[PDB]
Amino acid sequence: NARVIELIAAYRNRGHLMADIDPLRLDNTRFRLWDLDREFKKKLRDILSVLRDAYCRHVGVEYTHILEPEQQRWIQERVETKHDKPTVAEQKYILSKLNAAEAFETFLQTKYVGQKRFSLEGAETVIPMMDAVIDQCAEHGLDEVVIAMPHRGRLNVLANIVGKPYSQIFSEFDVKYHLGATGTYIQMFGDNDIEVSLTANPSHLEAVDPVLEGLVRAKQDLLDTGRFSVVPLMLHGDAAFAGQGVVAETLNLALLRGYRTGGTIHIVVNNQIGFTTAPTDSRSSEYCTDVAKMIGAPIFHVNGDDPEACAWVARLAVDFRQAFKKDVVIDMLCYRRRGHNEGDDPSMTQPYMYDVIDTKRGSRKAYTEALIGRGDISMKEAEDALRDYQGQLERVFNEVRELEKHLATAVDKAMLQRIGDAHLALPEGFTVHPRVRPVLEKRREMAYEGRIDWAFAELLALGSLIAEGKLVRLSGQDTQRGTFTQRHAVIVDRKTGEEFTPLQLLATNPDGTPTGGKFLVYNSALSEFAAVGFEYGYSVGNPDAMVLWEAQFGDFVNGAQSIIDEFISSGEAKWGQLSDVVLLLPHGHEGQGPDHTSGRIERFLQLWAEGSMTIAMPSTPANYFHLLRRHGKDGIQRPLIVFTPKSMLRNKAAVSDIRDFTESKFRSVLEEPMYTDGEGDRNKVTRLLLTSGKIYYELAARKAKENREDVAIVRIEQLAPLPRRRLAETLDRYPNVKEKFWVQEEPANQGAWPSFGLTLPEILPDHFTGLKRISRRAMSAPSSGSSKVHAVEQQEILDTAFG
Amino acid sequence: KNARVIELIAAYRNRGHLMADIDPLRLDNTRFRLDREFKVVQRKKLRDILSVLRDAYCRHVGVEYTHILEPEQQRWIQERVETKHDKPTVAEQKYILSKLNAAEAFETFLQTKYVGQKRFSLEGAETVIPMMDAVIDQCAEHGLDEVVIAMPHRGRLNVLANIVGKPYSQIFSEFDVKYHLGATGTYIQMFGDNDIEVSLTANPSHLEAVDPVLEGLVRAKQDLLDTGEEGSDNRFSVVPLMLHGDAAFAGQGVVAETLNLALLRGYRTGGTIHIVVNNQIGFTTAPTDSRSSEYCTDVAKMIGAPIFHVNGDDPEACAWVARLAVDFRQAFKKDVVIDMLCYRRRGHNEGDDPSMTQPYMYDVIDTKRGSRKAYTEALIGRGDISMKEAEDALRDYQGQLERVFNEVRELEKHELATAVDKAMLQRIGDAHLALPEGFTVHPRVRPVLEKRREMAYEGRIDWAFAELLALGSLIAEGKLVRLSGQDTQRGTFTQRHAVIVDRKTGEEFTPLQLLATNPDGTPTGGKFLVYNSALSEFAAVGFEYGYSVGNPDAMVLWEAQFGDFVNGAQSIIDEFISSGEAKWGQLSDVVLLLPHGHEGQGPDHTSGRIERFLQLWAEGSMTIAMPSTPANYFHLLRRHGKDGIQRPLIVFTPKSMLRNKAAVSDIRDFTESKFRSVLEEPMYTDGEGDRNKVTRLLLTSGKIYYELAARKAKENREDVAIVRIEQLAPLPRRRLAETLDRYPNVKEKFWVQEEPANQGAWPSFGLTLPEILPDHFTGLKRISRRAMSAPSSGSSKVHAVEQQEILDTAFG
Ligand SMILES: Cc1ncc(C[n+]2c([C@H](C)O)sc(CCOP(=O)(O)OP(=O)(O)O)c2C)c(N)n1
Ligand SMILES: Cc1ncc(C[n+]2c([C@H](C)O)sc(CCOP(=O)(O)OP(=O)(O)O)c2C)c(N)n1
Ligand SMILES: [Ca+2]
Ligand SMILES: [Ca+2]
Ligand SMILES: [Mg+2]
Ligand SMILES: [Mg+2]
Repeated sequence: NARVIELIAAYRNRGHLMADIDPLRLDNTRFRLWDLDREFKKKLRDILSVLRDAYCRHVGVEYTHILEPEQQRWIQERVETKHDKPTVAEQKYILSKLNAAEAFETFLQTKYVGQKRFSLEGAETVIPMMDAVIDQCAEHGLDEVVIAMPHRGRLNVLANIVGKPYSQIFSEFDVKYHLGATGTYIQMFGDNDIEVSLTANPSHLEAVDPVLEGLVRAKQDLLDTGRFSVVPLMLHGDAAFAGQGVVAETLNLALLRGYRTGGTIHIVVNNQIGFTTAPTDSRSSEYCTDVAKMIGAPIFHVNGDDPEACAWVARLAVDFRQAFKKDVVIDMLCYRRRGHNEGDDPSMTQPYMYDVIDTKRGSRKAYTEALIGRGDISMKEAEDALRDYQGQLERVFNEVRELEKHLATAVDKAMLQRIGDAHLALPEGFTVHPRVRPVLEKRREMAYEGRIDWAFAELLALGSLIAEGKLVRLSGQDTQRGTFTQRHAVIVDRKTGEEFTPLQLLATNPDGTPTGGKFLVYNSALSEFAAVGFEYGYSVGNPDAMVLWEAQFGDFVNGAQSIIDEFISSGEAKWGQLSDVVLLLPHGHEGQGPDHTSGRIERFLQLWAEGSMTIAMPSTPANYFHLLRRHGKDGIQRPLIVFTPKSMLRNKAAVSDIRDFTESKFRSVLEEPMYTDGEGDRNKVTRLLLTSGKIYYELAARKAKENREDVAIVRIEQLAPLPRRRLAETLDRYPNVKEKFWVQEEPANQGAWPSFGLTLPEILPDHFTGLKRISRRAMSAPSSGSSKVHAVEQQEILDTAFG
Repeated sequence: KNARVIELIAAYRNRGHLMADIDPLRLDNTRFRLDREFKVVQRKKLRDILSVLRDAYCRHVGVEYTHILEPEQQRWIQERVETKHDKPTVAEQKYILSKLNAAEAFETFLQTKYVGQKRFSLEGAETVIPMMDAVIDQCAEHGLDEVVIAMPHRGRLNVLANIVGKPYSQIFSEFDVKYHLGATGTYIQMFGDNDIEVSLTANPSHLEAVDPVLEGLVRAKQDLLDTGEEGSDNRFSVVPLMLHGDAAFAGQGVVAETLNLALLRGYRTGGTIHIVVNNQIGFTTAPTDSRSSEYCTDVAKMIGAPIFHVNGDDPEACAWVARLAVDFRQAFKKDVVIDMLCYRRRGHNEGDDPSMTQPYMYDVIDTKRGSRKAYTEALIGRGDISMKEAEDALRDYQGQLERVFNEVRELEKHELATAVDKAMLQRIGDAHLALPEGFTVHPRVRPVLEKRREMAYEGRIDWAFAELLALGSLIAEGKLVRLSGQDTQRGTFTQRHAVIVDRKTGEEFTPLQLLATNPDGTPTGGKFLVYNSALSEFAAVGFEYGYSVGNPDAMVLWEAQFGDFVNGAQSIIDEFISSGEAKWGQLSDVVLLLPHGHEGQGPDHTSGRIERFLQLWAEGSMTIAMPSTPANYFHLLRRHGKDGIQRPLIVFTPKSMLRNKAAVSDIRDFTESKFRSVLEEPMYTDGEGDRNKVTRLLLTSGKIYYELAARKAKENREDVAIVRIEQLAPLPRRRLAETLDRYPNVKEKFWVQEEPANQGAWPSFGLTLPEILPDHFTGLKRISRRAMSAPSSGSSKVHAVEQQEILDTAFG
């Protein structure tokens, strides 16, 4: 009886190593008491039969790694029971899905050339599997299923899952393998319907994974679900799932209050190959899905030649996700019938795999034959299924044949005061930390008396948008408090730890009615790639939301370079996909080293093309306030890249008056206040210094010290698109200028000079011919490691500018 | 009856760690909420079985091992953890105490002497010093050669003084970059007669980015010692010791990517010892906002690594677990993870009052005495040391505190031809046909082998063979050549065949490996290491960079599938490759091969982003090239391997140009030439072309030369000359000036490129060329694709119209 308990556990824990999951059976070595009629606390023979049928057939179940005992028991109870065999109607429906999938693959490989790399041949069982996921989500009465996938079988998914007509898919035939889509799934045997959408993606495998999560979360927030009535269905390749780090980063978001989507259904199209590379060179684990153990997700390894087991596992996966709001991974073992592309004979690199693959008949033929052998379908019914295949193959050829034949951002002072007062409108019994208390009181003072600092200006911009009814999502590393202890968007009760969000009071009107707005502010995980991916995705999911991601320091945003390059900077031109995502990048030379100095302005300026992004480096709190309000209210979906301050947050010269918020607008170009408001004479100016950011204050302090009336400092607040007209009109007001200099803190090969030094004399030749540069010398790093070297270099720039 | 006992044993083994007293702060208040003999074959009283299970799984060590698929590994851990362990000797306890004394004294000095050092404080986590000491001592006990450490900034200088053994005079000299520099030392056993080398690798502030770099460096050192995967012995005598933070370990994707390399034939280092300094905080962020798993180390389950969660206030358990981790790694050549639960005594940096965001954690922390005082007190309670001995431990603490204050005070008072012979070419050609007895060549690979023998003897050498001629000749000269990347053995474009596969057995054959043996039969000292990489960019590039640091005499090449995917490794490019030399004095000779070219395959199969590498470049940091001929690529690789200078090389390599019949080279280009940074048209250097007829000069780089040359030939345009810039960085100023001076009647000059106006070489050349050579490039104009937000159009129809528009503009 003790040997039985240890045997039951052996099947539950390790039974999946004996499971018949590989349709190619490449591993020969894989499968290599007599008192069975004795009753145990059920007869041993009946215990072993249940254990073999549940754990050693076409499904390999991995679940004993799960720490929650209720989750282990849930799987156990559903897997260790005598399952009701599918009805002939359900079997015929699965067969019709295989018929449609294989007829689409036959057409693709016959009608067009160069389509072999998109081939789903050897993996057509993923179509009835995805169909069962979506149908089971419809059965749960859910609202939408959003899909992210690589290029393999994407057009088959468009036709047989999303339900896109052939006329739309094969219109002016590629970019079609990277575009988004929307459709409606209607249940076959049920009375429910569900929305099905496919998100756009680059060729960069797995990069879309966090983008899907953000998009689904934005949709869930709009529907007020999380319920979690919007389901992410994420498809993968076996080599990419095990090798791409973004997979682990996206899994790590699955249960976070700021990023959870109530569980993702993962489908790995495990064709046991990655171009020419064997699994043994692609991963250090038994399974390509072993990374999912990181969050204790249940994993089901299923034989891709058994579409009934695949459909059953898909439905069980949806039920688990609904019950525990956690990720489920389906590892579908299949094969890639043809080579990776046109110039590939896969027996050059994988002779053994492809000698076995050459003897394989399709999943459709195998399933049709297995249904005859089992006596589930008659010869007429098998013949009718073959008619259905031919008819489906004819329809796509025929339908395609017919296709071929044919605003003010200023707020009222009462708005500033309301946001100010909100910082003191504390809940009953709330204990503020003694060091947070002066920050709340100073904000009430600033709101009524002026000298508004950068940190408060940001909250005035965000707070006024929430008051106007906008959803504001703000996140990043330690973003609630702020890296530089300046934000305090969330304050923590000194005795209970209860969080209080002052800006959330602006979601309610003075009369007590909701504005429709909301403030969602989170501390992110220590991720850049997945967090930026998520935020980009969130802005796509809800175009009406104000979405801001904040880097700890701009220097760490290179960890999210694939998102910047493949989605943010180029998604609009490539896919017509629009994003209003904001990236806040703390930037500035202060002597803290090459990883706490630059958000790499030069790289964002290099990526920029007409109307793709807005790139700014504001120097005043009011200009930042108007930049965020213009972004949220301009009705245009364009990413905004902001180079934000660090020490300039506390510079007492970098403060703004209430009138700058109430009676002004965003200024792309800024002159010195002595010329616009003071008694300064523009006609005395012979040298013009053009700059951006905090170095203005150091240049202005030096000018004041030596009383240099012959020098003027002009700031370019909007770096991209270049404010050509505002720039020209500003410089025209200084007629006696004999020399012009672009002054920057960044090395010569960095900052704005590489692009401005080439663009400014071309766009404005009567103004910038002969433009010279004052900067740090060109460097292989964003700065020196020494704060002593930094300090000498900073002084050398100021001395050169006034020499 | 005994079924409730078998179920109890399994429950403690599987889930005991969930009840183990691992948190020294005890923040979770919900966490912790007989005399009959049983068969276990041995007969033990139920009380004795339960006491063994409680001590093993529910004390100060939480053991996670039942997830391991190998039964022998599960049994090994079980046998060592479920035994009545011999308590450490008073001498061993006093030695652990002396390590805590030294660690805490270093920390107290660091906060008192200098300002702005709070962010690198190890207070609340000093137990990592006797833990690291036990790792290194246990590696010395196994007679290993070296322990190579990678870590973030927290406790770095303490590790330098108390682990690496660097003197204070060296540590606080010209006192920051010191928290990022590499170091080397010798660890000498206290209680033994063994010694071991201890080194610390350089790293940026980018947490976890150094993880694959450490692996690459260790692997290079193992290959040099002929230990491990490419060695005669299975000792893997160089041990990676990788330190982490709890928030970074769970959130950074490079962790999973590096763990995925642990057992790969091309990347394994025989197991890494991981130490997570789990201070249960990440700046102001709580674990519940940093991970979706019970533990920060749950990612390590991915490779079935054993995980030990240990209480940082128990340095005995920490030392014991460290020694067990080294023994497991030696027995199974697999990763071990130590999750050391501790706390961060101070705020994250100066000014930070941590009770603002974590009031509860920091009210508990304020009541906590140090790990040192805790261990001194716990030894008194156990009766292991007397009151006098406890007072001497406090005097050893004061003496250590005085020594560092005094030592630093005293410090302040005092302060080649690349051409080969035709016989070399022929030998590499013949090697492609020198097949092992019984080997079956796939019928489609056989002509490639026969064509390479014909190329070596008769010329018209293509790009793919030229690469193997450079690599093969270096191996023949005694150089180690490491080449890897996605499908690099065969080649993405089916052009390489560095490894060929037996049609019947699947056995691999490497033709270039025959060149590691001289014609007499003696070894050359060279070797060819060629691998297919995992589907990773960040970890694979990190690894290859690290490998070139570990063996500066090796030729290390990493090949991107397409240059477009190298942005996945941007942190390595930015933080190590382009800038490691200027920041840390750390040198790398790593080569990046990036398939590049506009051919209508879309924005992710077109560009390796030349403009970004050119933007990163600064005098003497990297070499950036886009060769147009096979012989020039051959001489570029040979120059790089033989220059005696450690500097990264970035090569933009071809795709369709691999099979362009005009892009072939003669034997004389390999045997009687050198690398040419600037190339003229052969009609001027070898033909009957007249340079004086030229009025328009087109400056270009790469495959567009052939299209421009074909158009010139078609219209017989004697008035137009095409000059190629093969070396993009550093700009070949002298060669470029001398070349253009040979065309006196030139009235207009154009930089012609395939890439959009905001991409390619134009953003830097358009600004630098008129400045570096004003008498030659004043008035230089651009012919290119329009500026774009992506590297190209998604349409091959649009690409084709744009390609023709460039050629027509160049000859209009
Ligand atoms: C991040 C990134 N790095 C590399 C590539 C290049 N790349 C591809 C092409 C050439 O673009 S396909 C491919 C192998 C895919 O292996 P898998 O996951 O087993 O799938 P499959 O069997 O369904 O194909 C790679 C490696 C990429 N797309 N993205
Ligand atoms: C990749 C990347 N993204 C962000 C940062 C910024 N950054 C740091 C500074 C300000 O640069 S420290 C830090 C928190 C570290 O948390 P941990 O791992 O729990 O450790 P600890 O408790 O031992 O400190 C972060 C998040 C970084 N360095 N690298
Ligand atoms: Ca907008
Ligand atoms: Ca070199
Ligand atoms: Mg695959
Ligand atoms: Mg930490």
